[PDB]
Amino acid sequence: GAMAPSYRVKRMDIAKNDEECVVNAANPRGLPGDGVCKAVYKKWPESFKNSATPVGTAKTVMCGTYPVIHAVGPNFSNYTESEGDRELAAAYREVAKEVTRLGVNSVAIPLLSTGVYSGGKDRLTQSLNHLFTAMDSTDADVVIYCRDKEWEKKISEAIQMRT
Ligand SMILES: Cn1c(N)nc2ccccc21
Ligand SMILES: Cn1c(N)nc2ccccc21
Ligand SMILES: Cn1c(N)nc2ccccc21
Ligand SMILES: [Cl-]
Ligand SMILES: [Cl-]
Ligand SMILES: [Cl-]
Repeated sequence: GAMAPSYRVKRMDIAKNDEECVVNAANPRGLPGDGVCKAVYKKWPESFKNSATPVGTAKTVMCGTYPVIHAVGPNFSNYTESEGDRELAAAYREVAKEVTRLGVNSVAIPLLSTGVYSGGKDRLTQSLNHLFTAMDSTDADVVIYCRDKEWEKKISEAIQMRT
């Protein structure tokens, strides 16, 4: 575990993280995909061997000794708000189990279902709160990655609010 488990946010490519493992915002079929998923494919292509896994689950595949936790959030284009919300909460609970099993002291995480799977809606608060619900009981240092300068501010504010 980390000595004083924390949350942090960084606005940068998650493929250049400084943590002991990465969560991929995966598709169910283990395809190279777009956005975060394509950056993870470029950096850790070996981790996409048998990475396909259903919506609401996480599957870890090693790239060398570096763990890539493929977490499949729902595509809100296909899911109802209600069923989508349930699967998004579940994907994060499966991430917390994997981070715990691996015994890592740190993890790089994106906000699941906030990219092309958002169905166009702003889901910062919805996705971040499910991230907290899952990860609050883990003792890994969590480093949340985003692209948008204003999302970085909003995520930083939400972390500091609890401190
Ligand atoms: C959440 N997310 C994913 N998964 N891919 C992205 C690309 C750009 C911005 C945000 C993104
Ligand atoms: C930055 N950002 C992401 N990642 N998804 C969004 C949806 C609406 C507005 C802004 C959004
Ligand atoms: C496109 N993209 C990469 N490459 N890393 C990201 C982290 C968060 C959101 C979007 C991201
Ligand atoms: Cl960057
Ligand atoms: Cl997404
Ligand atoms: Cl973003």
